[PDB]
Amino acid sequence: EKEILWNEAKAFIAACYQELGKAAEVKDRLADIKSEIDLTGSYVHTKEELEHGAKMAWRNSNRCIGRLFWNSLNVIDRRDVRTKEEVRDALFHHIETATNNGKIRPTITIFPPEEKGEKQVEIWNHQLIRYAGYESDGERIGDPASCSLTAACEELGWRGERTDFDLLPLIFRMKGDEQPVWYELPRSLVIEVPITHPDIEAFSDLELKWYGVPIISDMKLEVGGIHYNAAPFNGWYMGTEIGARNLADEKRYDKLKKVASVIGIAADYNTDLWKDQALVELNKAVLHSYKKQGVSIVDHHTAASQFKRFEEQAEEAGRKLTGDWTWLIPPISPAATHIFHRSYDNSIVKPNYFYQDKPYE
Amino acid sequence: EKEILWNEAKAFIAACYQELGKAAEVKDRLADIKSEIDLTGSYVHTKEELEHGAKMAWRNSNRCIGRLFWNSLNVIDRRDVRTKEEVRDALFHHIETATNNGKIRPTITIFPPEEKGEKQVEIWNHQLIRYAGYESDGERIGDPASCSLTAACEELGWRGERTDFDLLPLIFRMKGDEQPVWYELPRSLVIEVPITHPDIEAFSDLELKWYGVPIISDMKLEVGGIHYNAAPFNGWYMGTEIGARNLADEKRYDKLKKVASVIGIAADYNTDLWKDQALVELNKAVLHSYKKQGVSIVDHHTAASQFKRFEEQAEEAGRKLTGDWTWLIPPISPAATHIFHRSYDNSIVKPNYFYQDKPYE
Ligand code: HEM
Ligand code: HEM
Ligand SMILES: N/C(=N/c1cccc(CO[C@@H]2CCNC2)c1)c1cccs1
Ligand SMILES: N/C(=N/c1cccc(CO[C@@H]2CCNC2)c1)c1cccs1
Ligand SMILES: C[C@H](O)[C@H](O)[C@H]1CNc2nc(N)[nH]c(=O)c2N1
Ligand SMILES: C[C@H](O)[C@H](O)[C@H]1CNc2nc(N)[nH]c(=O)c2N1
Ligand SMILES: [Cl-]
Ligand SMILES: [Cl-]
Repeated sequence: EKEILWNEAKAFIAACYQELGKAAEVKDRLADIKSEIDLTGSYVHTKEELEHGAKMAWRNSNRCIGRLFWNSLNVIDRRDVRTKEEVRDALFHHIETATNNGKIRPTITIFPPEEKGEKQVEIWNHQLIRYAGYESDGERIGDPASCSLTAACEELGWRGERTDFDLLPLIFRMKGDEQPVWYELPRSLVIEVPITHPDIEAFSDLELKWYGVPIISDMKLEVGGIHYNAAPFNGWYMGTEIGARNLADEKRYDKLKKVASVIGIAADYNTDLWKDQALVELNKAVLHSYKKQGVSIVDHHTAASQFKRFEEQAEEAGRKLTGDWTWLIPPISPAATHIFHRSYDNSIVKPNYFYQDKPYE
Repeated sequence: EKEILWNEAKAFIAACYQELGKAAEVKDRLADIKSEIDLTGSYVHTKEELEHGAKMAWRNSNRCIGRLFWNSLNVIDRRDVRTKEEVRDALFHHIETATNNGKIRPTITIFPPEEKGEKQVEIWNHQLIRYAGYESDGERIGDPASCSLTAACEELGWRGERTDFDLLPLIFRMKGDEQPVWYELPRSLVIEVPITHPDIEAFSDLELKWYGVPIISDMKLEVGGIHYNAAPFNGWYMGTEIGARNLADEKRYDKLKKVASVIGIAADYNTDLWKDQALVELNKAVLHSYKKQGVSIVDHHTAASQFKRFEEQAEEAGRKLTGDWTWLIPPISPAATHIFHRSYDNSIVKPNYFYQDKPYE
């Protein structure tokens, strides 16, 4: 067990210190770690290792198109938290600093790691900011992707107003406790963007909106054998995530038919390509709405260009590039991006972010 | 060598006869084949085996979304040809019968197979009907994908008029001959569709058009160890092939900027999603134009629905399904199809159609 930890530690420190220009400080740091592992059963990252490890992990995320700015990640070290009030305020602070009045800072807050595979902090939220979902005999409300977590929260004394956009509470469980606590979100901390169209005034009749900052809070950060199961991170949205998936998928908000209505086209014939046309106008609306409000967002064409630069930067730096083609291509006009026309190695490189099992369900 | 042939033969005949309800006739047919191989070094398919083998090959084509109608394939047995006039007239006939006045019949014409890996007939065309491409100091004309074949044809005494839509000649080489012959296509045999838009009259200013029937003529059909290197096949187009790739790719006709102009939108900002909007209108134009002229075509939504039925038909029949996710998803709105949201096994099953090296280049 402390063998696999030692092995990953050797690989990580060598690479991390190499990139940081600290290649000479390796042996003595690896020395201390080997002792610390022998005596304690684990080791503790320096602030520098942790910060860079979180950046390397983003860089190795095969499914991420926004990796160009991996080195500008804002890393918050909250390994000091011991109380649920401390966790809550850390999460509250993350939302505030990442939002930054709309000029979103890509940020990660890092909580204490697993000890013996035992979690210190266990976050139930998929994202820190997400809408509830309800299904009750034919009546479908909100975000269906949140149906299971919502039912779980309502098992704990929470109650949603049952709008299509109920903000889910923060819900996490501390080590020792049998149940998670939940805290309602302060509305003043959550930026939302109402969806309007630049040309079509009737688009507002849909009363669509989305939240400003996507903060993934259910993935495990792995850095040199250390498992930070609780390390919520954020960037800004690519418009397609909202307009082509969240609001378009039949198993999500399923709004394409209503979009077709308000833009004045029939939704009767496949050969009219009404879904395609609705997707374009909806995605135009999303980008326009975020930019009009001053909330950071990127379109899929610009993002692909940035990713091309990331590919170029990688080869120039002598690093192997890895990627998941199936996730890197945007869900609209993917053949209009260079991504579609080349292949990527889907090998896993650590440090990285990983899926982990949900405590609920 | 006759070991691998015998092995593939055993696997094929057993499966083919099983599907045909002729499972009892297997041993005696396998008997004759084993003798025929021993004495001759190869074996000859019955008409029934060949017809069904060609259908099974289509069914096993992982990259094909149109596989629902695999069993309705029109198979033409031209293993009898010996002369280049016979080949030419066979190819001429294929075009005519497949076109069928616009009501396209999915058809394959099968020529004599390789003997000792030696080709009887060697087709140079990618498709029987395709446009030439020219590149001469900054001057780019026609289809760039045809640049190498065009130069090759012009090395043989052919000369194109250098329009953007020069019909390439049929070009193939007979066994024994050192050079291929080429035959100009009779215009009366080639249906073309001028591209118009249902709502936007200015779209005709682009003077776009495409050919009616895509007839792939450079792939090898493999059936039970027998290599039919020359077996051109056709179906009808999925609109996206023309509107989202052939006319949209920068390395093809690259028409999106001009489409944006004629539909009256700016092509200046990525966030306007002008490429996405142009793709939709161009693809609407393509579908409308084919249907208006009475030439068979399918949109990507309908095609995906048909493919879903193919998936259902396959499981119901107890057959494993194989597919290439990266090719099955349409290049526009793929997330609007069920294909995007499931995975496919990309295993190779024979019989099948395979790539083979180009004689030119
Ligand atoms: C800066 C702006 C960013 C943009 C525009 C961006 C874009 C994207 C997009 C569009 C996806 C696909 C998500 C989906 O389809 O559900 C993605 C996946 C991902 N991104 Fe990023 N990203 C950004 C920043 C970050 C940051 C800061 C991290 C973490 C340090 C990160 C790590 C990931 C990971 C781990 C995934 C895959 C999640 C999964 O497998 O489900 N990205 N990114
Ligand atoms: C009936 C109408 C048909 C439709 C709508 C259809 C649709 C498609 C499409 C859209 C592709 C992708 C082509 C590309 O992206 O370049 C494809 C690939 C393919 N189709 Fe079909 N197809 C049809 C009939 C057939 C037939 C009759 C055959 C042969 C018996 C066939 C075998 C294949 C093969 C082998 C490929 C892959 C070619 C490659 O790997 O480059 N299909 N099909
Ligand atoms: N733009 C983003 N979009 C996403 C990035 C990663 C994941 C997700 C949502 O998670 C997937 C949705 C369904 N399965 C996992 C969204 C980011 C969130 C945090 C940093 S970038
Ligand atoms: N619809 C079609 N489209 C295609 C199907 C298969 C292949 C192609 C074109 O070949 C690819 C284009 C570039 N590489 C190979 C087009 C068909 C042609 C013949 C039967 S169906
Ligand atoms: C690299 C990638 O495999 C390549 O660009 C593929 C992607 N999927 C495709 N799918 C289809 N139908 N046709 C294509 O030409 C391609 N190109
Ligand atoms: C089956 C397939 O892998 C799945 O639907 C994937 C495809 N590519 C994707 N790409 C992104 N960015 N996001 C997704 O949710 C998916 N879904
Ligand atoms: Cl999201
Ligand atoms: Cl084509």
